[PDB]
Parts: sequence; C-alpha cells; structure tokens
Amino acid sequence: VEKVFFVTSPIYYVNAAPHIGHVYSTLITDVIGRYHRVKGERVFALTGTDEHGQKVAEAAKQKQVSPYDFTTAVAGEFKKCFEQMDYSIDYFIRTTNEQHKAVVKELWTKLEQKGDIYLGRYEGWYSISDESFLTPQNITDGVDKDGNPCKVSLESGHVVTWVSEENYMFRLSAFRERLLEWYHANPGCIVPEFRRREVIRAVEKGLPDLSVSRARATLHNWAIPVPGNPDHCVYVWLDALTNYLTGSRLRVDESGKEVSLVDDFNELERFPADVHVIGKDILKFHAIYWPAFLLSAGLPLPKKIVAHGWWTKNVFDPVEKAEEFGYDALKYFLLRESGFSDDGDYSDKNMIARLNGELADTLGNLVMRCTSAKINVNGEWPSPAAYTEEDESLIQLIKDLPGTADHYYLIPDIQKAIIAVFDVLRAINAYVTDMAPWKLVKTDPERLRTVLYITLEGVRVTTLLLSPILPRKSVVIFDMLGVPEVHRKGIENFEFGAVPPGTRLGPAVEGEVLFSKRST
Ligand code: MET
Repeated sequence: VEKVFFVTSPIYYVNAAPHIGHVYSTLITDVIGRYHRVKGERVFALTGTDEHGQKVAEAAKQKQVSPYDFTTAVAGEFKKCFEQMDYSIDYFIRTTNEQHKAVVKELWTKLEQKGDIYLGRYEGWYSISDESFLTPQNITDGVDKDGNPCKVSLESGHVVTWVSEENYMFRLSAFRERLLEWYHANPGCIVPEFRRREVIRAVEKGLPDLSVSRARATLHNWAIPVPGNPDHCVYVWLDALTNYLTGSRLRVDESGKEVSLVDDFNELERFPADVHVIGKDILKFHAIYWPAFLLSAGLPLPKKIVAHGWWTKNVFDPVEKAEEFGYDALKYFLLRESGFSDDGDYSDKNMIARLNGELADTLGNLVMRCTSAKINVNGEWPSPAAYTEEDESLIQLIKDLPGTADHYYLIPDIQKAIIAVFDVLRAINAYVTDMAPWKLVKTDPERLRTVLYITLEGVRVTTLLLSPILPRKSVVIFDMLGVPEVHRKGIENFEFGAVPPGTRLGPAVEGEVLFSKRST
C-alpha cells in the first residue's frame, strides 16, 4: 500500500520555553522522516504546540499576559528553536489554529453520534501540570512551592487537585476488548516492547470512562467549546491528540503555511500515522485514549507508537551545545548515547569522547584517508582489480549493512542503526590498517586500486545510511568523495558499486577538517 509516510512528534505545551526534551522528541521525528525521504518515499513530518487548557492559561496569568499573546510568543520561540536546530519538519501545527478547531469539532460530533459520549461526572484527582486524571493509587504525599503537605502524582511528582464536575464522558470502558485485540494482533504497534507490555497490563486491569470536557470557568475559558454546549470545553488531550488528524488533512504551501483543510483524510494519503514519536510520560494518552477515539469514530489506527526514555516535559541548552560542539555532532550524540532509557551519560566529557572517538577518529579519519592526495594520487574512484578473501569479507559487511540498518530504522531504534553503521566503519578502518594503502602507493599500485575502491565505497554507503543522523556533514562527505547528487538518495544507491570508477573527487581545502577534536 503506497502512501505518504506520516511521522509525528508530540505537540508541546507552551507554558514554558523550549528545552532539550522537546528538541529530542522532534529530533527523533526528524531523523525518521529523513531516513524515509532518503529511501525515496513521500514523507510528511509533523510537530507543533499544545496551546489550550488550564495549565497554559495559568502560565499566561502568571506572566500577566493574555493567553492569546502568550501562546503566540511561546509558539514563536518553539519555531525559532526548531529552525535553529536544522530540522526538516514539513509542518508546524498550533492547536489555536482555526482549521484544527474545526477538526476537533467534527471528531467530537462523530463520537457523540456514535453514542460514545454521555453527560456524567468526574469526581477524583487531577494533575493540572500533566492534564491527567489519576486514580487514588496514582497519588501520594509531597510538598508545593509553599512547602505545605499536599498530594502529588506518582507518575510525575506534580501537585494533584480534587475535581468534582459534571462532565461529558467518553465511554472508554467499552473499548477494552478491542484495544486488547489491537495490541495482540499488532505486536509491533508499541515500542519498545516493555512499554507495550505495560500498556497491555493496564488495559487488562480495566478501563474507566474518561472525562472529555470540563466546565469553562475551570479552564479560564481557554479551550475549544463543546459543539452544542458553550458551558463546556473540550479536554485539552482530545483537542491535542486530534492534531495528528488535522495535520494529515492540511494542504501546505512552499513556505510551510497551512493553505487548506480537506474534508477526507484519504485525499492527502497521510492518516494514520506510520510512527507517533512520544516520551514515555504520555504513553497512555497515545496507546489507550487515542486509539479508542479512532475506533469510536471508525478511523484507522496508527501503525507504531514509539516511546522514548526521556520525559517530554543544572541547565542543558541544545542550541548552546550545538554552537559549541556542532549541530550534527550533538544530534549524533543524543541519538547514540540514549536507548529507551533515561540513562546514559550526557556530560561534556562523554560528548567529547564520542566526538573524538567515533566522529573524528573513526568516521572523519577514514574520510580523509581515502581522499588524501598522498594515498588517492589521481583524485578519483579507482577501478578495482581482483578481490582477496579479506576484501570480500569487508564487502560482505558493506552489502549487508543497508538491510540491517533499514530494519533498525523501521523498529524504530535509531541507536542500533547508528551502532550498526559504526561497526562497519570500525571494520573498514581495521582493513585500511591491515592493507596500509600508504605503503602500496610506492609498492603495488594495482593492489591499491582495489583497496582504495573498497574503502571509498564503504565510506559512501556508511555515510548514506548516516545521512539522516548527520544531514549536513553527509553532504560535506559526499562532496569530498565527488558523489553525484543522484547517488545521494534512493534505495538503488544502498547497493554496493553504485558510483562508477573514474568519478572525480571534490576539491580540497588547505587545512579543512570534518570534525575538530577537542581537549580533554
Ligand atoms: C498529542 S501530544 C500532547 C503532549 C503534551 N502537550 C505534552 O507536552 O506532554
């Protein structure tokens, strides 16, 4: 089924400025998007801001400014941040957008007509900071700004308040069996696996119905009104999750401005999401509520939700560290260092260690070696002579790599894709050391042709598979290698030997480097 590969980030609350959390989530989205574009597929990558709800309105009131002004400014800060970070996101959505509001109204109305929304009551705990309803088992004792004894969330540690409101309720309980069917028929639909297991356990235990509206006073009137009932506002999460549906229906001009909302998602071939990227902190909303809504509405379900080990929401400024160590370098570090855990060492020490050892010593070294005038005297891709068994072992690794990296990218597990490429880069480095092409220039020119050609091709293929991770440096590497544009994307070019011998290398600069090593 040919469609537009649809990949999303969460949309971020605008109560506060962009920080590393949002940059990381959106980086993952961006990397996935880029990989599928290099694969030759149509892609639509989505990110944006979550602008309604009690939390934002209280932040605005804290800053003594109107919610309208406040959201607009902070959304601008997010856009500027993602421009600075050099992403390639196709559209930036804001929930204040009038077309999004229309979509929310359609979806709400569909649920209501399907009999899945009734007027009832929520009486229980609520974390305003997480916009999350919580049962008594998810709360405990803690403290607030005052230092008074209060109740806090077990999920997040944020302060919880007791709510008692007549609310529109969504019949979430009715979807338990179907959600379980969905998880089991699609055992790759939630990644990583242990988070899939978490979701299943929770749903097995039982599902309550879910408040999908709140009284307008409670939200300081900063939300989407319920269709046919102005006293109630749409829950910030039903609002928020719907952004994915809205995005899938917006025609977008060359400047990234939304120009038109289509009636039928099928017109644009995006919905549903192939990959929803999220932090672990919002798994339940994406793996339980969201698909229940879609099931109620007769809409297709997303293929994959991937939940990373960070929270979606001692200073760590990504722009600052990118200006210090390089943008691609920082992106590589964030994607290499962290698995599906809030673990890994993000210190300057380890950043420099990975920069120096992996980027400079392994990749950069090898790029310079095979393009050096001392070794590559003719400044071109040589025609190989006959291959030894050792040559063939390296070639085999290079040939196998695209299929290996492809599976990892599709899981998705970007850390493993990176590790796989670098395993091949280490192997190529070892080969070069064993063959000592610098000695071969004088000794055996025929042998050098073979060695040089394999090395070049190894660098090309590894770099191609690293191009989603290192988008700018990949271009520099291809320029040095003289790889024509046409050979820089497309699955045809994953294949060993796509760049013919005789291809000239790009020009040299006197003292250039690819990655500058840094002091220890
Ligand atoms: C539909 S994704 C919403 C994510 C939420 N606004 C957050 O920042 O955690």
